[PDB]
Amino acid sequence: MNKYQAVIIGFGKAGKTLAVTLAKAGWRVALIEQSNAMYGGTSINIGCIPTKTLVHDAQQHTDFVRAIQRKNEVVNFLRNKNFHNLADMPNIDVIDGQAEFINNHSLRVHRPEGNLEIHGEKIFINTGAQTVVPPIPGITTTPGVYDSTGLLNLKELPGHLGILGGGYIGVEFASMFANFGSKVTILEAASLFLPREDRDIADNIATILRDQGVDIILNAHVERISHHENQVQVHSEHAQLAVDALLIASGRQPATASLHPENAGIAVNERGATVVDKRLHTTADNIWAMGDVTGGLQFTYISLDDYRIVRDELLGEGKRSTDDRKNVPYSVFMTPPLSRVGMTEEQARESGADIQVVTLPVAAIPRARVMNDTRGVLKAIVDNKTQRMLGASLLCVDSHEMINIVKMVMDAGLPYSILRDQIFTHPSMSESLNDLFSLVK
Amino acid sequence: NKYQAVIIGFGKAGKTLAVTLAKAGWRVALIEQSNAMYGGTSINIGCIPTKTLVHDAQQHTDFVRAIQRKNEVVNFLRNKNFHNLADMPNIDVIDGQAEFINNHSLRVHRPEGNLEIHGEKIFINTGAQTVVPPIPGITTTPGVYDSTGLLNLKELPGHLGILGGGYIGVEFASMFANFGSKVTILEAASLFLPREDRDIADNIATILRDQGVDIILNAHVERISHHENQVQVHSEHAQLAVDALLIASGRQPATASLHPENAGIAVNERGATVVDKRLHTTADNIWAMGDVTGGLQFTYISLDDYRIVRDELLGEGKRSTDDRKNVPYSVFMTPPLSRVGMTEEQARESGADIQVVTLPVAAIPRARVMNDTRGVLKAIVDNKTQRMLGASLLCVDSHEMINIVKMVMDAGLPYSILRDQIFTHPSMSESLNDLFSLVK
Ligand SMILES: Cc1cc2nc3c(=O)[nH]c(=O)nc-3n(C[C@H](O)[C@H](O)[C@H](O)COP(=O)(O)OP(=O)(O)OC[C@H]3O[C@@H](n4cnc5c(N)ncnc54)[C@H](O)[C@@H]3O)c2cc1C
Ligand SMILES: Cc1cc2nc3c(=O)[nH]c(=O)nc-3n(C[C@H](O)[C@H](O)[C@H](O)COP(=O)(O)OP(=O)(O)OC[C@H]3O[C@@H](n4cnc5c(N)ncnc54)[C@H](O)[C@@H]3O)c2cc1C
Ligand SMILES: [Cl-]
Ligand SMILES: [Cu+2]
Ligand SMILES: [Cu+2]
Ligand SMILES: [Cu+2]
Ligand SMILES: [Cu+2]
Ligand SMILES: [Cu+2]
Ligand SMILES: [Cu+2]
Ligand SMILES: [Cu+2]
Ligand SMILES: [Cu+2]
Ligand SMILES: [Cu+2]
Ligand SMILES: [Cu+2]
Ligand SMILES: [Cu+2]
Ligand SMILES: [Cu+2]
Ligand SMILES: [Cu+2]
Ligand SMILES: [Cu+2]
Ligand SMILES: [Cu+2]
Ligand SMILES: [Cu+2]
Ligand SMILES: [Cu+2]
Ligand SMILES: [Cu+2]
Ligand SMILES: [Cu+2]
Ligand SMILES: [Cu+2]
Ligand SMILES: [Cu+2]
Ligand SMILES: [Cu+2]
Ligand SMILES: [Cu+2]
Ligand SMILES: [Cu+2]
Ligand SMILES: [Cu+2]
Ligand SMILES: [Cu+2]
Ligand SMILES: [Cu+2]
Repeated sequence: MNKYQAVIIGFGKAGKTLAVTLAKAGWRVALIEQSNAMYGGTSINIGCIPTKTLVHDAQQHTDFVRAIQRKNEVVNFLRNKNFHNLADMPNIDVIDGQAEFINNHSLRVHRPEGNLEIHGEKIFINTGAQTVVPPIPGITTTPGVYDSTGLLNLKELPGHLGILGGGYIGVEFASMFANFGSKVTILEAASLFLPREDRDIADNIATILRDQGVDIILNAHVERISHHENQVQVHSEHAQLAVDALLIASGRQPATASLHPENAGIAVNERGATVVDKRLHTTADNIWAMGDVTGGLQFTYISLDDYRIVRDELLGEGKRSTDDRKNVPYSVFMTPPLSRVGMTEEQARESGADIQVVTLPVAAIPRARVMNDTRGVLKAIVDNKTQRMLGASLLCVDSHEMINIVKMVMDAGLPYSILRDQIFTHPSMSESLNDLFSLVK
Repeated sequence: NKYQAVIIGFGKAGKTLAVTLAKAGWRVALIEQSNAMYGGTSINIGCIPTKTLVHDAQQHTDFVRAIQRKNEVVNFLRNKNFHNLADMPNIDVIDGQAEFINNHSLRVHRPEGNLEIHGEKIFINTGAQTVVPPIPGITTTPGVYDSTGLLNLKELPGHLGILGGGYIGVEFASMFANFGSKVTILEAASLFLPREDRDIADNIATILRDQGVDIILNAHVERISHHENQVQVHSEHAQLAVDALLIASGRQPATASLHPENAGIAVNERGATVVDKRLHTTADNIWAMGDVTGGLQFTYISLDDYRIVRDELLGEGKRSTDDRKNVPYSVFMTPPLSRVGMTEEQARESGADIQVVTLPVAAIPRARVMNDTRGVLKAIVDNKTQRMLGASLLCVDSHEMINIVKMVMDAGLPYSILRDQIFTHPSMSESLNDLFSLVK
């Protein structure tokens, strides 16, 4: 329509949160989304919410197609709620269409009927990531291969599942589909399995997946993909494997090519990420970038923290930055889920500091036996001089909530004794930390 | 023999104290009453067997299969707790019912041989016992059990009757309702969960009533009898018939068979041993940890009782029960209600300027992932201090989020720390980002 004070390109976590925050503050906000099936962002329709809903159903060995529609019931519900939480505000114009830069102030919104041109004093890039297609001849043509999004729309369960890549998201589908009763083949082009984790953990994670029917093929370079008999045929040299479905889990790159950021002076790196400082500023004046287009850690909470820094600049209270980020936690959602904070044993032993590595098997946690899943391990690293914890690797059920307890103490600089001498709930898995830091000597 | 330390009972504090004193070089001797009580009340009757059944109920698993899986996890952990005690050569876990004859010695009435043990320091850990109100017929009526008997039932009852709206009665009411059995709670009070917020108890009630649980307040239970295949609870001008009856009347400390006057410990009213801050006994070299203190009946409190005694015997200085601040608790219904600190009425009565924030669980996306959007989130912030005085977490995995809440109040940090904290996603703990964003 007219000029906007705030224009945000994309319905991601940071964008939709900044939208109401500025609309509540009185700004004339306009959010542009390129697909009417992704209101709410990648987390709700593609990534976190749909996959985690399928995993939980797979934990109970639920029928696959019955669980897929239960995923559609939650996503279609939360997509409409996230759209109406913006559209029902008079200060917000949820414009549909694909945005493209012309100026540092003007944009072109592509819609099939006709284009629009939107102006903004402060524009905010938040377009997320896109699937990385490896340069393997035959993926774009073979009808049986799938992306992460394309896999979450299968009509029924495939018997044999091939995964391209040994990344974190790939292992999530490897454990999810195995729990659905399906032979999963993982294919990573690396010598070690999960090279960014301790081999103690990487081994233990691999034995869990092996017993549920997931074989791990390492240092594999596939050369061509085709369909020869109603099955996706992946063809390596002197090694050929057929699957009823193939999933690409080779990573996600920042989606900026279709945005053409060079016109607004916005610079990008080789992967396509918009260059950004500590205050979420790009090369262009009065234009920000939040989310996976930063090229940083692709987590929903990392994107929401980007909103925190942006909000603390436009609405006052001083200014914060990405430099405030330390001991960032993450978790990979298999069963049992692996949650991680701080450093690894290999990082601590290399540093040279006097450390003490404590290990507690999950089978020694009575609550883990209450939940009928005693698999996993618990490992933590303690600095012997400062008494603080440098890291942890919690491989157990409900590790995604215990990880935030150890993460809180590490940022508070408190010693390991805090978690050891702490009154927890019973029976629980937070109290598992009571026994883990008792092994310290 | 001549033992430097003697612990009466296999409870959580004495189980850990015996293995701790062993690693220090003490001659420890733990006396245990029953053969089926290794590891204590928690392993065999308490938290572990009950919430093992609660996990299986939310899946609506066949009832007789859940009892079997319980009977095999209570068997594993019982064997272990004996192993960790017998693996230490310094410990001699003696079986028998111990009895006090004087300060420095004990007699255990055991069939193998009645035998007298002297100890340098005696640590009472006999736990608690379920006492039952003197209702006529509760003596000898078929189909009437307490928490222990109800755990070993053959097949699921058609209609279960609960005498008591207490926390342990609500756990069994939710657990048995999820198995397909109609539950009837008979509460003698005008209130449902009187120690709870008016906000919280109504949600718990609606959640229970939606699963076919009838919370009958002001229940006049006069006599109990048995007639025609069923237990009949005589009432006011009528009587109601249930297939099985659970007693949820609270547990009294187990200080009776000890005959503890011979040692000289002053027993209070309710039978609990009188105890100071360092858990000291009126006898100079006796101690009492666990439920015999008369305090909160939690397994995690007994472990803290252990830490207090360990800090006294081998620890530097002394640490007291006055350090215990913001003790949390969780009722393991579905969804579990976990709570720390004060409620809205306790905060309003204290005379502080408070603000109440409430986030329904339907707004937590992780609740949809777990297929349980029931419950409510509630916390109270003090405007004078910007701190949190209490939180009511009625949701799935609430027994794990409340520990994050308690540690912030323990270290005593402002509410803005949980509001701006980077939590994992998707998870339940991250709703604290949204809960404390409602504070103005
Ligand atoms: C399979 C999978 C699983 C994941 N699991 C987890 C997990 O368990 N935990 C976790 O923390 N994170 C997880 N993530 C990551 C998480 O989904 C994202 O990193 C997070 O949502 C960040 O999104 P964003 O804020 O960058 O915006 P996004 O939601 O990623 O995207 C912004 C929006 O911009 C739109 N857009 C793109 N290009 C244009 C254009 N040219 N014009 C207009 N609009 C455009 C997109 O359509 C999108 O709606 C997962 C991701 C995937 C793919
Ligand atoms: C149904 C139920 C559910 C519960 N749920 C929870 C929960 O969710 N969370 C929680 O925190 N707590 C819970 N509790 C409470 C918890 O089980 C106990 O309060 C806790 O274990 C107390 O431990 P303790 O240190 O007092 O030792 P106890 O375990 O109570 O010690 C008792 C032991 O002493 C022995 N003994 C007694 N008298 C003698 C004697 N004269 N000679 C020798 N040995 C003797 C007994 O045989 C027994 O082995 C629950 C309790 C029950 C009954
Ligand atoms: Cl990855
Ligand atoms: Cu979200
Ligand atoms: Cu299984
Ligand atoms: Cu609508
Ligand atoms: Cu300008
Ligand atoms: Cu091709
Ligand atoms: Cu096959
Ligand atoms: Cu090649
Ligand atoms: Cu074909
Ligand atoms: Cu060759
Ligand atoms: Cu283009
Ligand atoms: Cu700048
Ligand atoms: Cu870090
Ligand atoms: Cu489970
Ligand atoms: Cu235990
Ligand atoms: Cu249900
Ligand atoms: Cu052993
Ligand atoms: Cu003496
Ligand atoms: Cu006798
Ligand atoms: Cu003698
Ligand atoms: Cu009936
Ligand atoms: Cu009356
Ligand atoms: Cu009759
Ligand atoms: Cu009358
Ligand atoms: Cu009558
Ligand atoms: Cu006697
Ligand atoms: Cu003293
Ligand atoms: Cu579930």
